[PDB]
Amino acid sequence: NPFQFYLTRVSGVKPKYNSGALHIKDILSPLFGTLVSSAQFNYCFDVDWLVKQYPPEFRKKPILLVHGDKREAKAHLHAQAKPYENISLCQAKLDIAFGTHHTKMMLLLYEEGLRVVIHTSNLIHADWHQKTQGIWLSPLYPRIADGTHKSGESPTHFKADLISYLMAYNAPSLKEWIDVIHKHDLSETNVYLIGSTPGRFQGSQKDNWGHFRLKKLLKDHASSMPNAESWPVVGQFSSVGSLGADESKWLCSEFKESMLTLGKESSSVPLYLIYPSVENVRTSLEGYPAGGSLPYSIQTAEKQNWLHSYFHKWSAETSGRSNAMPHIKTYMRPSPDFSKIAWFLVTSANLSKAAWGALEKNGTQLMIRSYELGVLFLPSAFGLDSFKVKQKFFAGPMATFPVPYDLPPELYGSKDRPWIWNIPYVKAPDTHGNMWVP
Ligand SMILES: O=C(O)c1ccc(O)cc1C(=O)O
Repeated sequence: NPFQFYLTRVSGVKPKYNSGALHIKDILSPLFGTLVSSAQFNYCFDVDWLVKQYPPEFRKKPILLVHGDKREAKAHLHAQAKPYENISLCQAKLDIAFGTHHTKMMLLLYEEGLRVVIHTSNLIHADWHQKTQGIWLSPLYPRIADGTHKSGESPTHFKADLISYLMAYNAPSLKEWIDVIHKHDLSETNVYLIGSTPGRFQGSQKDNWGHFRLKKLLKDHASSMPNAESWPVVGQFSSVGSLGADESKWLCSEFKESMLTLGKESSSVPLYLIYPSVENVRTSLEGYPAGGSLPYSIQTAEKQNWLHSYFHKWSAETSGRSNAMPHIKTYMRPSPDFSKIAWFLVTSANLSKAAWGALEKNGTQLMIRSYELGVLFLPSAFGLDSFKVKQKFFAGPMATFPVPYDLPPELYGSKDRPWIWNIPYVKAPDTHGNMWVP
């Protein structure tokens, strides 16, 4: 396959559904490269667990943890890492209120080259145990010979775009990683980087981040087709922010408008949102505790009941993962019969203004609160006009894209409700015999 899109291993499915899945121990194994140094960008860390996922022979190599924690949370993380002399920390600045450092990325420096991993899992045992999570694995990027002058750039501009994402942190430990990237040849990269960083962006900088970045890429590198109004938009996520009092405030006015962009020329496009119902969570492998990782609060949800009419159940028979609750986030543009897709994005970004950005100042400024990162698969980057959807995720032309959940998505039934993490569920017990009492 040219796509290098993987799911994490799930404990408890049949082996056919983990063949070709990856555990973090697989990603860090010597088979992938002889580790010299690594950076772990993430939100939540269990440092004792994390160090045990590195091969024993690599556990004293330098590790940088890039995080957004402040105050006592920051102290707790520093205390976690203090027993390991080889671990350094970088606190990502979060100068806009209510922002978070959501990006999940590994930079892996080897004796043989460099690898970039952009994924959706926190660095804790539960996120790699029984959840549906996504991974993009870069090629092994070779080092550019000293004295040779070449860009090392790909047709998707991935090298410059990753460096630009890292520059936005303004962090000395990440300048070191920028210099590493400069020294390597990333020209084989076939995906586009889509990042979010905190700030208020106007003018040309508007197109650099969030949903304006997506719009720019779809305008420049995708083509509109006849009856494009009939190609749905699908969004799939583990968390929902406050979107406003109705769909015109943000969801269908600027977010959907960016998502439905195709090509450079001048809406009834169906929008499917996939988010676990209470019943999805209750009957999951984890049971109700899976809902601790689906943080939709009742305070938010009661202000936007209009949104839930867009919601579709989690279903993933194609990958044997209907009972492995999603922490992956994906967005895509399928054809009216869901047999093709015009593009596919895997990202850390949930359905929220903080992650994707919201226009301010009479439409002239895009304000983003958080750090996010994903990669975009465009057919043009593979010499194609569209991607065929793979019918079975782990089945046997390699130019069909592995969509990890079922199409078409299934609308909530009348008795279904979106999972809301901070109210009780005491009507029916979960797969472990328990209720949910927050
Ligand atoms: O796992 C995360 O990085 C995360 C952190 C805080 C949230 O409120 C939501 C999420 C999520 O991605 O679901």
